[PDB]
Amino acid sequence: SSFSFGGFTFKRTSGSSIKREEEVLTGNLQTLKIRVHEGYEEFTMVGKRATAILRKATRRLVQLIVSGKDEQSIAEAIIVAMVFSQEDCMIKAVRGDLNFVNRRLNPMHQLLRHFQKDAKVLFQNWGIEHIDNVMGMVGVLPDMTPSTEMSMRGIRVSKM
Ligand SMILES: CC1([C@@H](CC(=O)O)Nc2nc(-c3c[nH]c4ncc(F)cc34)ncc2F)CCC1
Repeated sequence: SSFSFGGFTFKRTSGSSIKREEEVLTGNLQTLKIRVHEGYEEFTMVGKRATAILRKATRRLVQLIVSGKDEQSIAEAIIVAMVFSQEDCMIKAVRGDLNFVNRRLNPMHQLLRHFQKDAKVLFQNWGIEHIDNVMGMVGVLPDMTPSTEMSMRGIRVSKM
């Protein structure tokens, strides 16, 4: 049971979820109704220029291991994973002048379209964490600089 989202083919490799229609608040205090997936799941994300392993719980990204052609491809996959995770810090990153969702249309696609234009606020607001040894995997900073000390929460970059 494969599906498509933001240019990526997702395939659930483990777990399951049930859905619940829920109301969430953006950074502009706008209410959006989203279909929340409850449960722990593991996916493969296959795109034309990046691939990834995503592990998520209800509105929480546990870990994302990304591989890709370059910084832009990888960032593109990171944006989709973050939006897909349904995390509240991703929702709270929708803010400021003109940044309102036009509310039958799917709000997940609307959130994606919003962050694809500029993921600067999404990437800042996400948070950063210290990393462990794990080699062949590097941390990535909000501005896409690689680091061996720190990375955005749960985000790891693997070599192609
Ligand atoms: C078109 C999307 C989504 C719409 C929906 O919820 O039915 N479609 C699917 N999501 C998930 C699915 C499974 N687990 C999920 N966790 C979060 C999440 F946003 C979606 C899922 N599984 C299968 C889907 F077809 C919007 C993101 C892809």
